[PDB]
Amino acid sequence: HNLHITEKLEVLAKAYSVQGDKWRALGYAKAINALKSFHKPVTSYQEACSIPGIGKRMAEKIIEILESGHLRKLDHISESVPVLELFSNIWGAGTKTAQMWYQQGFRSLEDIRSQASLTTQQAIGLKHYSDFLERMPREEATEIEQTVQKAAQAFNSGLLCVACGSYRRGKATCGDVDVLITHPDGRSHRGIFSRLLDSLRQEGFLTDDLVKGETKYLGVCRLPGPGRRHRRLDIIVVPYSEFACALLYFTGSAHFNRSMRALAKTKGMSLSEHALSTAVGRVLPTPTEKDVFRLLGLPYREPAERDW
DNA sequence: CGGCTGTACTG
DNA sequence: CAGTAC
DNA sequence: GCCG
Ligand SMILES: Nc1ncnc2c1ncn2[C@@H]1O[C@H](COP(=O)(O)NP(=O)(O)OP(=O)(O)O)[C@@H](O)[C@H]1O
Ligand SMILES: [Mn+2]
Ligand SMILES: [Mn+2]
Ligand SMILES: [Mn+2]
Ligand code: NA
Repeated sequence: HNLHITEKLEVLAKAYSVQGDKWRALGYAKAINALKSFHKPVTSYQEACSIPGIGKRMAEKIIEILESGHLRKLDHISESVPVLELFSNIWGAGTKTAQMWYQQGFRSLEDIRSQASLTTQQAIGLKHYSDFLERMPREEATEIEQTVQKAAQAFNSGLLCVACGSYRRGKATCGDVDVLITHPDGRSHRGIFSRLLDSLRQEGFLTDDLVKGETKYLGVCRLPGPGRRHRRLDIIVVPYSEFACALLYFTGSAHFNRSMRALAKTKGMSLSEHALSTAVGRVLPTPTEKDVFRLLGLPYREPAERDW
């Protein structure tokens, strides 16, 4: 993991990200995910271009870090960037909102609180600003999953509730909990969603709602008792017929999903949380996750092997 | 030159 | 729709 | 940014 170059790149990568240059930030993200994986630290400016994810521009930049010791572009990073990052860490506010607030003269969360116009979601994000920057211990994610499962299985004991995301990928900490809910009978998943949230809300577990769709919920919960933080909770309810693809999707990682979906498109297919399809298409049968891998000509990967 | 994943709330 | 998010 |  020879990475004294990456450190300086990530500063630039972050800068592009918060300023909304998502594609350049994407290039940097992949160039960096590479350097933290090359066996022996990079030596030659040719050793660079001989790596997947690094080209003429990135290579010559790496050659500036090694040779010179520091990259000059860093010195041209707008001074607004730290403030933009602060604002964009409010849930529900992205690059465009942060830049607008910044143009309006706002510089601190006190400025936002007192003077900014906030959406319903942003007001919740700001209230829980600190909490939402903390990742929870794996054990707390378990407790949250079980709270949801216990409350759901009370409408129907056959309902499957499974924590996906970083949890299923085996991480020691989780930014939130992602709970996928279904029923193996392909039908009992219906007419449950709204009742579930109502009971979780009734028992004081759900504290705030961010997004409420027909089959997806993004919100905020807090386990009972002292010393508890507010945690983000996302729930989706899917018909059993879509279980494997939904599980695959909601497990990720995000970068893994993107790569897998890109691959599917090259093979004349389309992959979503609903189905693996032939391009516009026929829905290919995917009873299990393994079926999706096999249809794409891929060796199966355990969730921990998908942590990209 | 131009895609870089595919989907779904909010207002 | 643009913006934000999973 | 990267790559085809
Ligand atoms: N941009 C995306 N494209 C495709 N799938 C995504 C994307 N973003 C999130 N997902 C899927 O939704 C799941 C939850 O997204 P999350 O935003 O919850 N990220 P996750 O990996 O769980 O990490 P932390 O909660 O511990 O920070 C991800 O693991 C992916 O499986
Ligand atoms: Mn998550
Ligand atoms: Mn999530
Ligand atoms: Mn709190
Ligand atoms: Na945000």
